[PDB]
Amino acid sequence: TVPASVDWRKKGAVTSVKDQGQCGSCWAFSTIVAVEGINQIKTNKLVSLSEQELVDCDTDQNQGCNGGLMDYAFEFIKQRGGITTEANYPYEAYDGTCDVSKENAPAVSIDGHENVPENDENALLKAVANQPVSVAIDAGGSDFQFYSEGVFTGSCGTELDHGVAIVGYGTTIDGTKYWTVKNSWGPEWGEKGYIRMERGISDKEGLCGIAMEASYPIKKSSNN
Repeated sequence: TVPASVDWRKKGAVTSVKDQGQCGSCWAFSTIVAVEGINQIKTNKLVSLSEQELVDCDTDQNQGCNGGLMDYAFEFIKQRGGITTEANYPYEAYDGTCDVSKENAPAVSIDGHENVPENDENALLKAVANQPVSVAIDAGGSDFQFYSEGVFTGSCGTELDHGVAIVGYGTTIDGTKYWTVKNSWGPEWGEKGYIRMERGISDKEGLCGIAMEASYPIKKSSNN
């Protein structure tokens, strides 16, 4: 039994829309949206977290401004005992040297992470009903890039190249199912920084491949 609709922004689990600037750190922003979300859901306190810490310190595989993957970032946060706040380690859109002093001041911890069964929007829906979910999509096309309003229905391929996060779902009055996605291109893009993408389409992969690589953090205890 999943609700007809869920809007994590309205429920108070989503921070302001950020802009990653000229640094290929979408993976870090995608990861942080999910962690900021589960944290508020568990502790009832919305805390803005550090994408910069990931860029500078999560280097085993991820490459800071040269790209990375959300799954590796969740692993990093799990292993470091947490991620520090944005205030303590602010985003400067560049490849910085890991500031150990700030990295060792975690503010929010997670127990691990798990993946949503691939190409299954129903499984994805159940996951989103619980918390914001990190997802990868093909954002390399013009239709997606110049999206401004309404429910985006295409056109986009499925070659994954951008990490974002689903912060909700619903159905417009006209009957169009959608996913509410938080992008990292500033509040100036789309609907105040978000994009409503058609949900439950005829392709198992989802629109722009949104159902191909979805994952989320795990947090059982209510403290930090």
